[PDB]
Amino acid sequence: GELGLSITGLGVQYPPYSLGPDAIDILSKRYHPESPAMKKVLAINRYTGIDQRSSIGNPDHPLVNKPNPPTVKELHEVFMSDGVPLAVEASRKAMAEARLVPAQITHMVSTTCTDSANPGYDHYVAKELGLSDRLEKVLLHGIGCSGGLAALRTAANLCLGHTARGKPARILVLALEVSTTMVRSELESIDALQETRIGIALFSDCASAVILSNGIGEAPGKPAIYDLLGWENRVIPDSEHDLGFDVDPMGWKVVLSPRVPVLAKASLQPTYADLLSSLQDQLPSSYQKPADFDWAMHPGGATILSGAESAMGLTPEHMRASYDRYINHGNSSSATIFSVLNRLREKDMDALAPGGKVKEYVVGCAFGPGINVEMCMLKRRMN
Amino acid sequence: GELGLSITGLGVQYPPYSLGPDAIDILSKRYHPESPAMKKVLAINRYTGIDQRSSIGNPDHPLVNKPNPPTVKELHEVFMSDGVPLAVEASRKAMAEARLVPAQITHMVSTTCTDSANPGYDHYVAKELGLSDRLEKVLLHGIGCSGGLAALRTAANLCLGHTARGKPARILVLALEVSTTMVRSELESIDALQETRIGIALFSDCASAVILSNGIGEAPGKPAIYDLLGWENRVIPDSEHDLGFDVDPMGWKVVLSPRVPVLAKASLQPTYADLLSSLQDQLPSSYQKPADFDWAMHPGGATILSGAESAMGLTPEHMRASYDRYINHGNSSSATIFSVLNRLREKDMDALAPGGKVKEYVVGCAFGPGINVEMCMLKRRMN
Repeated sequence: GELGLSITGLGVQYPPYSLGPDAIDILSKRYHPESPAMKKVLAINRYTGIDQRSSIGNPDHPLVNKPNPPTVKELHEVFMSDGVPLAVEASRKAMAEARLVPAQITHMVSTTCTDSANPGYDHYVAKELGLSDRLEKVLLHGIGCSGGLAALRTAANLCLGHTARGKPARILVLALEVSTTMVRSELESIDALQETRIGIALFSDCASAVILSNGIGEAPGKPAIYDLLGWENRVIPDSEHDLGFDVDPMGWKVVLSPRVPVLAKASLQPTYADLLSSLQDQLPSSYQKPADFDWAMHPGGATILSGAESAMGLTPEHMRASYDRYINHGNSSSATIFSVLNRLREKDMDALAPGGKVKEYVVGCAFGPGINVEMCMLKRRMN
Repeated sequence: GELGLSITGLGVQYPPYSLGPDAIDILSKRYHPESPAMKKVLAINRYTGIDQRSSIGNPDHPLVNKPNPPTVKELHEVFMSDGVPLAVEASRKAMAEARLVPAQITHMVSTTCTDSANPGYDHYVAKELGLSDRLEKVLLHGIGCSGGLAALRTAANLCLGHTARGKPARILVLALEVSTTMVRSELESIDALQETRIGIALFSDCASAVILSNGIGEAPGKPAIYDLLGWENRVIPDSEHDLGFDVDPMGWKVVLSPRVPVLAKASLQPTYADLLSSLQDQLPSSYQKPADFDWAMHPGGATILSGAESAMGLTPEHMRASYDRYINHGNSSSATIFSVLNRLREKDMDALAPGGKVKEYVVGCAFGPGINVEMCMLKRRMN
């Protein structure tokens, strides 16, 4: 009946010398001769609908300007020196809005696809935040772009695990991604292979975090931003070779087929229907069809956004925070998700879907490698 | 009070060449001329007390006979090619014992430190097994050796999340590690850097699985192997640099300080006390002191087992299953533990710590990077 799940805090931290413009990889393309496959990447780059890409540094950064592309190990160092502190910060903010002190946190569910370490990057955030030594941690791998909502769903079950025993649960949900440092890697592949490869044109850096509470022993008033009502997750069969992030001495090589937008669009109607199938009577009749909702969509391609607005019959305004993030920060893989949710609850209320009706019910949506599809139903609290 | 969590199946799958003799890495010096630090590792190799060591190949395998060490990309290939069939077989055997049909598996939790992938390797495993499309997967990263027990603990929480919601839960808990393929990477470090580095003398290849059940939708007949009663987990402070696996162009580099065994030893007593105190009211008088239980220790180092014997006041036989796996297979990272538990309930129960006395209660225990400590309490259903 009542799950008692709520996001009680959200925080985002994009790196500062962000906004690597458009002249960006046009400029770093100074490590390769002119070639017609390269030219095409530069061309497509101009109509991704992205204006600025948030990044841990500028096209001048040392790591990006070695005679060679940085090795996977050189990536790990900058992931730590520049990536982690975004993660620490995003968490402080989230914990501040949730009015929680380090000691109250029970689990941590983190994700990333742009690092590999033992101990994982999560250990280090926890360390600096001073979380308990008795904390329960989960670092998700293998999922890339769908990572935010996966971590959220896993946080949910986990919270509920503690609800079973009667224990308060405050799960820090962490996403950190640093992809822009892999520009040189992607530039070599475009040069050597002569395939176009649109990966460099889309990905960016960010960290974001939410606190998920199971409501047991919650601070008086029990004040949350979103309640978490339900979630649906699924894997599209025989679609491994369409989308992926293969390990490499230079980090990870992007895999993307012509089929991805179609499979991504086609998934929405059945997945949506299953989200609502398991939620009837719980929501009012004014929230039945996709347009009755606000849509926290993970962007990661203009084509994916417009794909949705056609398939589900939405306006761009329904995904107003999705566009806002995409245009001004790029596709920050698993970390864009919460970055959208936090943005949605601000001043976006104006550019909003209909005449001017802010929707009480919000559907989170996302996909990534494997082609996993993730979707969740949220209830925004009207102040 | 009654968690109703139970291990209803188990399965282990070692590679074909498994038995890798001690001569292996000695003769694998068709690649380096003798050096001081190298002589010292080949010596330590013969002090580990490991008889045989499990490997997906023999010393002549093509991957480890190239002019250079294989790249991390090349490791992945053979991880897919030779590691996955192991995880599939392991999982198949666990489900068979559990008398479970693919469509019944509601969650999957997997671990590995010897691969990175998108989609991650647990996707290919689910496909091969014909698992559901609405399967919720967790691929754990960053935790090396304590992976087995961490995945158990995580599955435990997941099981209860479903319990809180009145749903059945049947979770495939899986550990796959292929470490012998990194022999050339480590061998090069030993030579190039002239430092000891013992990893190459310890690690091995294995896949192990377990089915954790939440009991809902199960008949009260419910035959099981172990009931899961409780769990403690902790991070030892300021010990990140003692255990680890660093990402490298040629895979992952071992970090293994001489401090490691010492810190392990010193965590045993306190963590056991925390475990027992949450469960003492639930246990009989005859299971109260470390020596009263059987001990599913994760080996990797003989010092851990000898350290545990005196730290807690045990005899080697108290952990007879640990020795059997260490001696005959080496240290298979996160895959060893479930193998220790599988072997434990066989006719290993004839080297019982005291007389004809198999113990009804077994404490599982495992150390890993970050210096993570995992301990759990099992109830062996005595037929």
